[PDB]
Amino acid sequence: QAEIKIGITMSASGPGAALGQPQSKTVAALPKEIGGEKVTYFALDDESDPTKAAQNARKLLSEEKVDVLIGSSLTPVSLPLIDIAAEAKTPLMTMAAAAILVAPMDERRKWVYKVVPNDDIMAEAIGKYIAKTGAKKVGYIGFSDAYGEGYYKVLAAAAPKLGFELTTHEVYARSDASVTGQVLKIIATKPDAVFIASAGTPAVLPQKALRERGFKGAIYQTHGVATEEFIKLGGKDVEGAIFAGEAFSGAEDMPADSPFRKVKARFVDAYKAANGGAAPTIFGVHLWDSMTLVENAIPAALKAAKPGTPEFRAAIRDQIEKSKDLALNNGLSNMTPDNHNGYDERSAFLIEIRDGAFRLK
Ligand SMILES: O=C(O)C(=O)c1ccccc1
Repeated sequence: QAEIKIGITMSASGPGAALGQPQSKTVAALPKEIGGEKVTYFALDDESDPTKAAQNARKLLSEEKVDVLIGSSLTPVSLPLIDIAAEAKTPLMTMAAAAILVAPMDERRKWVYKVVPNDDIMAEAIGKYIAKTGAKKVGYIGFSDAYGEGYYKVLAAAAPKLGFELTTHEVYARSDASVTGQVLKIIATKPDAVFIASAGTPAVLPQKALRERGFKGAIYQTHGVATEEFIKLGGKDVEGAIFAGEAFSGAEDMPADSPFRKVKARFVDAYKAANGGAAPTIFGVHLWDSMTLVENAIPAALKAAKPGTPEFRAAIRDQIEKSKDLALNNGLSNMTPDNHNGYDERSAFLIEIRDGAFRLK
């Protein structure tokens, strides 16, 4: 009989690498037995490319007949996987951020779960903070994709009532070498602050370009930057950046017995043991937390059916939907039939880069 099989596609190369590489390194830390059954992981790089991710998913689903699919790392790469997983009646744990991946619910997103808090929650929280600082004019640059646009649309809708105006809607593609034209346009609007909607190492470019061209005001980013690689590459230019993000990023500033510190230690300890003592970045935890949900669902699913059958996959899908009051590294998660993300505003923590580390603001 087939053991439990988990397929993973992640953006281990391409402009998503700072997200997918940590995920690739987390695979070796994942549990090799659950509910008394062996678990085998099949991990594939999708190169930050939606076409390759779809190919990976179809191979994992049709050839390996995986019980659960996990991925991808990025929103554009993950979007096509929704239909593929639903058609295959296989749960998909996406590791990307945009709300559209699971919300609003529909007959396909019934098959999809999402541990990273929906970007609209984060956008609302950062918008409120920006308003509180007294900023009245806020520049904007973000990725020309559904991740970036999810930030722009929520900020733009909230701006009027918050009491500031978005002075631009500049965009760039993740691999672009330059954003000089966009940054010059932003600077010409003489804003009080600038918002950047980006992720991974590409997020450094617009912030450095703004600083190099004389912008001295506040710069806000997103939880796409919550990797120490961003701090290292960005240096003094990213000092002081603020974003709305996850408990994981603020955990060192929470009480010692906080559940968030406990769930972080479990991940960090396992990751270090599998990776020669190297500390993980947050993006690996999106794989880890996804597997927490899957692991929690498997024992009940095993009472219903054997691994490798549609009935087992359906039981996993049914069970994750019932998960309640669960502290993940990503926040306090409560799944429902209509909410396959599981978070509210209590999941949004304001993070600041201070002295080269992520801190609670
Ligand atoms: O969703 C994405 O495209 C993305 O860049 C991201 C940002 C933060 C956490 C997970 C994915």
